[PDB]
Amino acid sequence: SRYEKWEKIKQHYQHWSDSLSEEGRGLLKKLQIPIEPKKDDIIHSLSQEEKELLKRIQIDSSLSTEEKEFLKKLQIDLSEKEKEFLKKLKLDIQPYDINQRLQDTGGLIDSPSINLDVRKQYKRDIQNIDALLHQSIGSTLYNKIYLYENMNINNLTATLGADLVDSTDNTKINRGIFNEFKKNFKYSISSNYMIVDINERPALDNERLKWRIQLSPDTRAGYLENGKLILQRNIGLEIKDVQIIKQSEKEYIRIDAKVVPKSKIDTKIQEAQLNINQEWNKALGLPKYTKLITFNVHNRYASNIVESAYLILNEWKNNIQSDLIKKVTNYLVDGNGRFVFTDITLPNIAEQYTHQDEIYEQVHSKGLYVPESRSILLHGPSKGVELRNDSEGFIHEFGHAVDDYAGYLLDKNQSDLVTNSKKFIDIFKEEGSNLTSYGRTNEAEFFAEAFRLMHSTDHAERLKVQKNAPKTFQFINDQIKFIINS
Ligand SMILES: Cc1cc(S(=O)(=O)N(CC(C)C)[C@@H](C(=O)NO)C(C)C)ccc1F
Ligand SMILES: [Zn+2]
Repeated sequence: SRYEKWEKIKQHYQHWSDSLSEEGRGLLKKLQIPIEPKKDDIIHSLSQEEKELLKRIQIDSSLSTEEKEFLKKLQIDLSEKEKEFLKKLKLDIQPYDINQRLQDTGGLIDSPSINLDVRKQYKRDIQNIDALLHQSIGSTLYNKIYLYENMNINNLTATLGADLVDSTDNTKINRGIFNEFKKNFKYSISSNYMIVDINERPALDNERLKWRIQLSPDTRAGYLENGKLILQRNIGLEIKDVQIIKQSEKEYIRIDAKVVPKSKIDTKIQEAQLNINQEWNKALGLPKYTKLITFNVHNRYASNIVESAYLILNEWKNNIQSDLIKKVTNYLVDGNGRFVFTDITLPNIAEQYTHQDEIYEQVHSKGLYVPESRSILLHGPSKGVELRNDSEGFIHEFGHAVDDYAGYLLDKNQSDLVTNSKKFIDIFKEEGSNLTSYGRTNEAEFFAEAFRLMHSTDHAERLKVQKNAPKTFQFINDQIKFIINS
């Protein structure tokens, strides 16, 4: 029975439940219900000058959907002063969310991406919760019960989430896309505390993923009221089957998964990382043991992050001249650079935060190039600006590395980016608004966008650059030939 199964699991944890202190209970509640910031408290902290800016800021021009929405709620009550202001206010509007801190950091909670005092608070709570979850599901119950988790598609990757629901009929799933999603999804990792239902729960808004999970005998867990279980963090899941199913006259994605030791999955990730480095060290003429490609993977869409990297690098190789690729990559390797493919947020990537002490200067986005570490960083799960796919965004980031190397060759001592040279600056104030909306941001991003579009698979997109921005077009080709001939 649905009910009998519930009472049985509750009984198994009954002693554990009664044994909880009020402090333990409050901790579990805080984990389930994050402490939101009070808009009252925020606005009261702002000066008079400041208060006014928020109302005048066009907020949707940047920040994440949640943050821009919350700020709008404050509004009723970008210039260089406007970005710097938001970059600081962003630090004050974050909810205290234990599961989110664990997900964002992939469990590396010492990452200096948040205020030291709050960082330690998260750490204490996490360590105490780990201590609460000490009783395993056991050898009797584990193969007699299923546990369930409804999930938003956008949580794994917001790229597929955009068009995975059939645009024609929203009650059905896009078959082709589903087949790709299914073929690259073989294993999953939970770095935070999964909160699962004992009995399957009817889907709510944007819950088209319905996980069915079998635990292992030694999977630690704790009963939560109203028929739920909290599972220990740091577990692995093997994807046993992905199917399209029909529930109450509508289609969903069944995900069957079995809990396995996380270390077993990390083994597969490190093997894959070893493999992809072997293949590309050869193809690029690098020393066999060069560490170039990093899989920084800790979350629920783990395997696709790995598989996506292979395709991204392949597109990168198919659309950019071999000599340019070899020249620039060797330069990055000379600076111990990396191609980092990850599902944790970029402020928690060492190749960024090592060179950025100020948290308000740390950036989370779909992609980044960090000159100080000669590294390209690509975040799988998130959505890009305006961008067709991750392959193109990678080419964009590689554009930044191209900018980097070109300016270096110009002046090997006190190196700079060519987009800081007087020639491109003037080119930019002329042709800076002739390409993508994001190309307008600055010289660097304009260069990178132009570089990207000049290497698009679509013919039309590369002539556009040659058409709408011929000076930029020629300038880039000049840098390319200059680099190759170096
Ligand atoms: C799709 C995708 C999206 C981005 S992005 O984060 O939106 N982006 C701009 C983007 C047009 C290329 C970032 C960027 O410039 N990185 O260096 C900005 C937001 C700092 C990065 C990689 C990608 F593959
Ligand atoms: Zn960029």
